[PDB]
Amino acid sequence: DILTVEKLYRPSHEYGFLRETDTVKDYLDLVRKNRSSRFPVINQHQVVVGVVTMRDAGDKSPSTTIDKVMSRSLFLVGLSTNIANVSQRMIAEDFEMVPVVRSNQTLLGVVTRRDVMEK
Ligand SMILES: [Cl-]
Ligand code: NA
Repeated sequence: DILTVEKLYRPSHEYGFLRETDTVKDYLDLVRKNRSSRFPVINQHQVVVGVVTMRDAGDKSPSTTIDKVMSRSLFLVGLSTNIANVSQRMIAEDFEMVPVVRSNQTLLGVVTRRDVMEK
C-alpha cells in the first residue's frame, strides 16, 4: 500500500506535546489552547516515555509532574508505517492518537483517528 504515516501525521508543535517535567496545570492549559486531550510525553532526550490523557490527569493535583500521572505508550509508528495497519489497531484497541517516532524512539508528532479514518 502507498498510503503511509508520513502523508497524514501532525508534527509535534502543531498537535501538542508535553515534557515529563511539565505539570498537570501545563497539560490542562494545553488542552484549552489546542482543543485536544491526548498528548505524547517526552523526556530530556526527546524520547517518548508515555502518553497523557484526561483520564490520567483530570483529577490530579495541578502541581504534579506529568511523569507521575502519564500512561504507558506501547503503540508507536514511523513515517514508513502503512496507514491500513494503523487503522486496524486504532479500531481494534480504540485509540484516538498514536505517537510517530524516529528509529531511536524520539518524537516526530502524532497521527489522529479522524485523519486516518477520513483518509
Ligand atoms: Cl488514544
Ligand atoms: Na488542535
